[PDB]
Amino acid sequence: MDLKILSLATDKTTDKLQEFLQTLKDDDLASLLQNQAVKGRAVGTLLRAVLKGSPCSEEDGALRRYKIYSCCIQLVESGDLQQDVASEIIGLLMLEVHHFPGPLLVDLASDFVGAVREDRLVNGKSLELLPIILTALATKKEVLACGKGDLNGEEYKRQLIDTLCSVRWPQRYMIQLTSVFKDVCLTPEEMNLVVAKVLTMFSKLNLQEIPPLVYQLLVLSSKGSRRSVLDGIIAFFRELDKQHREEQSSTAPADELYHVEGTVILHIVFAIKLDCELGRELLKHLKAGQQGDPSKCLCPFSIALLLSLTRIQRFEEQVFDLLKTSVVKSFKDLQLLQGSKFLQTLVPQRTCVSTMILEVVRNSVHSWDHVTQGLIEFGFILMDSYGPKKILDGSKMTNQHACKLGANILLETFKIHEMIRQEILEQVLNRVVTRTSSPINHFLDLFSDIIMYAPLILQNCSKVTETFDYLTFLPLQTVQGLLKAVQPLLKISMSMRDSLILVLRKAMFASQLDARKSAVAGFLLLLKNFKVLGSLPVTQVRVDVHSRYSAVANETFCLEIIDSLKRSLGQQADIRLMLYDGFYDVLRRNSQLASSIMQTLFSQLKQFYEPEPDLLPPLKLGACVLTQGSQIFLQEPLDHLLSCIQHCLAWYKSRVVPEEEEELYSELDDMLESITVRMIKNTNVGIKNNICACLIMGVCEVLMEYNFSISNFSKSKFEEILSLFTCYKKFSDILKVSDSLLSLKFVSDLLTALFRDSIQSHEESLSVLRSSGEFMHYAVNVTLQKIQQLIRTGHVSGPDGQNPDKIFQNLCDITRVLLWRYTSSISLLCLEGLQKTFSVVLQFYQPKVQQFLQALDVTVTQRASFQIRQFQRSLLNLLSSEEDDFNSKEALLLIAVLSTLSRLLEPTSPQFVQMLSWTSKICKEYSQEDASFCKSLMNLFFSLHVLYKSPVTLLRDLSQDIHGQLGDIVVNLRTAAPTVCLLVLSQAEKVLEEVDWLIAKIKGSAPTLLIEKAIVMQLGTLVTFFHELVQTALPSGSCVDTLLKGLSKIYSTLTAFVKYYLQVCQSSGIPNTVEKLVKLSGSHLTPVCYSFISYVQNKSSPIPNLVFAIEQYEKFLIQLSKKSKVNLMQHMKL
Repeated sequence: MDLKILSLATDKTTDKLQEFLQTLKDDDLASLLQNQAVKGRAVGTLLRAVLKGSPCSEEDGALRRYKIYSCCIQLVESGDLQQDVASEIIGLLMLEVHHFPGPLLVDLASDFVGAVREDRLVNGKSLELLPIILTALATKKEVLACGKGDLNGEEYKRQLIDTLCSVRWPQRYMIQLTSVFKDVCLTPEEMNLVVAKVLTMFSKLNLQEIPPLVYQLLVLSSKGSRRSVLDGIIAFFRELDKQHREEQSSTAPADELYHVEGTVILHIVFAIKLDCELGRELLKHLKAGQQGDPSKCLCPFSIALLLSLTRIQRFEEQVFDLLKTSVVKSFKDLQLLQGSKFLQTLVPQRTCVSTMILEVVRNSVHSWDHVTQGLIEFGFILMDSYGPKKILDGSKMTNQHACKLGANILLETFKIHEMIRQEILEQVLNRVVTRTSSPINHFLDLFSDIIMYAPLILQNCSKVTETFDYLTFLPLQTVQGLLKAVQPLLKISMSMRDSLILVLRKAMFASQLDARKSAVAGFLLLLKNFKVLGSLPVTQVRVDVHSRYSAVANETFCLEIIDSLKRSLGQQADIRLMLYDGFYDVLRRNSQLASSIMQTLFSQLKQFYEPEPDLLPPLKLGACVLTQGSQIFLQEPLDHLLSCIQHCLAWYKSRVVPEEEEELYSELDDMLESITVRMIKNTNVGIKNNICACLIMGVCEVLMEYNFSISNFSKSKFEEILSLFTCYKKFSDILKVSDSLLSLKFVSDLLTALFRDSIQSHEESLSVLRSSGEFMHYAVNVTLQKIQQLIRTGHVSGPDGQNPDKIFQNLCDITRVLLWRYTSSISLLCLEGLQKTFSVVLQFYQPKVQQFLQALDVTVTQRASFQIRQFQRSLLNLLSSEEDDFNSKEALLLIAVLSTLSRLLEPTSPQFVQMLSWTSKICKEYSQEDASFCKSLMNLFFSLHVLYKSPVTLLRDLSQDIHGQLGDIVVNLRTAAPTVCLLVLSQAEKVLEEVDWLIAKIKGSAPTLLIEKAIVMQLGTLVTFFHELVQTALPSGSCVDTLLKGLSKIYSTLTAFVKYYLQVCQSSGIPNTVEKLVKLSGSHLTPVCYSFISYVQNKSSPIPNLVFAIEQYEKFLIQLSKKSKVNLMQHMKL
């Protein structure tokens, strides 16, 4: 057998070879099976002769090969044969398949697809043939003899694959199956066929098997259809995530799901490394553009992918823009959706990219390192780009929200990942110490939060300590923020504390003022946190007890600082003031310092106080002014020195009651009274005088505060208090804002004492005051004036001035007292002050809103509608009994209180309706001739309304009024003409921006109709609105121009709606909705517009922007009508 085939190969073709074949016909099965079992290399050349013994020139040759090929295949898979034998066989089979005719290849490949149905091959090595078979097929474009011939080599190869995809691939070989398509050239349809079929399997595999498959899928994309490969993987995991996240609302999977996702992400980033198109495609795909997409575009998974893709340099800048710009879009849209009811009806709420990226951080816990570097780096880009800027140098909602998300990413990453903890910190600090005048405050806040989170990590932190060396070189605002935030570390690390002391010790010696001003802030801060235990008889820390570990702090620690600080009292006035403020804060926290601080304050007054009883200028105000070389400065703001000594004394008496102190506090009490009685009695010369004036004004304002808190009882002291105001007012007339020296706690107490407090024995208390009556609204002027100053900055003059809890308290105290007076001219001020209160509480203290409303007596919305009722009732009262000309001022700010409060009302709410409908009532049933009042009532009306239904009812109706009461060439002539004109125009313009966004939204999709018909009804009611105005005469000054701008906008909106249908009807019918209202423009608008422009030129003796708009509007109607269906444009001219 064997040997006799060896001659045929060395003899010649045909006769020798082919004849022996026809002789056998029986078993090439039993022969080949056992011939490899004997020797595999004797079988190795067994084919080469037999294959050249059966060419395609003869059928018995060709139709014979088909049997051999099927036997080789059968053995390779079933047999246990060694891989050298196995791979030698398919080596030959692959290299001899070249010349097989079209009919046979189809049969061979269909035998594979046949195997695919159900087989245990254990070998895909059989499948390695498939690629060579399918390609050899496509080579021949000629019909082949099979069945109905009718088909080229390309089509049988397409239908073969087509079937391979419809048959089920077994779980075992499917990897090898997909690596088979690796070598086979494909059509885009064949690609998307193989791809989308491989995807259908993902949901059927145990999770740990996907990463290798995804790898095997991605190698196909390289030749293939990138977008669909990616979109598939992404879409699969996005959905998978969705389910897991709903399991979270009701660790278990998290290990697997996210570890796999990481590996999968790690796999596709790896591909993007080898093939850039893959990357450029991932970006092209994910890129937002029109905003309907970026909501469905980005998901936590794809974002994590993008962030891990960051590691490949070239893609970094791009990944960040995509994310950066999507964070803004995501927000700015949701910011819009909350603004209009109609948008809510058409568009459902969407998880915003913000909370998505945060979920990436959250999910990053499980083995995603590759994702962190890009994470922290992105968080910074937000804080960098969106941080506050020009506020330091003489809708930012997005700017803020972006910047905060930058911080949140950064904070939360820090919490979750130990390994980057240091780099985050170093990165924050290095900006703080290194960055310009450019405001760093947002960075200090994060620094504060990181520390506050776990002070234990950074207790050592030389990187914090090393920061202190720049303490003098940094702006005071920074140094305070740095120190304040760094506190929890100081209480822990001794070496950091001692190092700060040593730094501050010599900071005090800096010639530069600002340097010393910092050094002081530092020591003052130290004193707040540090005790001694000394030689003695919020729980600060004892610096003294460890003497082996502290080379700096001793028992002298507290006094050592006070002495160091004493020297600043002889320095610039600006510093002394800062030291006065500090002394009080410090005294309150440290009891032992009472003597040392008081001593210092005492001996300071001694310089400015004339001891000789009754030399009528009881304080020497000449020494408060220094003059060097043509310039007169005030040093030592005496009025604060007094306030400080006042608040300390008040404290010492108040608090410490558990000797040389009692002699101090008596002698100062003596001095204050002495000053009390004796006190009631441009160009350099005058520049000094003006200072002294408001010095006294303060001094009196301080003595007022003191003599009150001295005793709240006697008529005799209130007689002085009035006389002290009589001195203050005296100079105040002779000539003032934040200058109130009254501590806010006092401004609270006395306003609560004056109005609410009667039940106390003395009516003479009130009367000595009420009867002056200028003092009455002066005391209401300080409060109203400090609340205002409280919205300019966050601070307030005196003690507990920056304490946000003490401020909130004082706000609650003051508010309900102003409410008592307004339920019952001073009563006007109370409202004005009452107004500023609410506005502050809401835009600063917002989370405390619930607390706030309680002090005044769904539950939050309850308190709101309760207060609203009381106000809306006294507005109605002002109107119902209104006498001729009454108040444009009280009616104005009474509405302001309502508008402020109405923002607390839930947009759904039963209570919200009470406010909206009530407002709608005042609009119909009233009018008045002061423009101030209507614009407010309208804004409030609109404000509430647009959260109910689209305004296009009010709009169309409001125009019918102005249109009727003006022109054609309840609000009256003086009302609606200049004012209520501009409002409906502005309001409608916004309603157009809405439509514009809707219109652009639908275009971007490449439930839809439900919106389109709402867009029509929206635009339809709006055309009716403008027609009223375009008819009517309006004052030529402004409203003319505003109506023009508003008009050209509709034409741009309609044009946008038009070229949208130019797009949508390329894939087409333009239903009655569209049509009917298209010519409703060319009837009610177009002609009426042309007539309005002539009104302007005939009266008068921007403009071109209206015509171009109408022209372009028609230019695309001409293109629309022609290229789609209807002659409507020809019906617009009729």
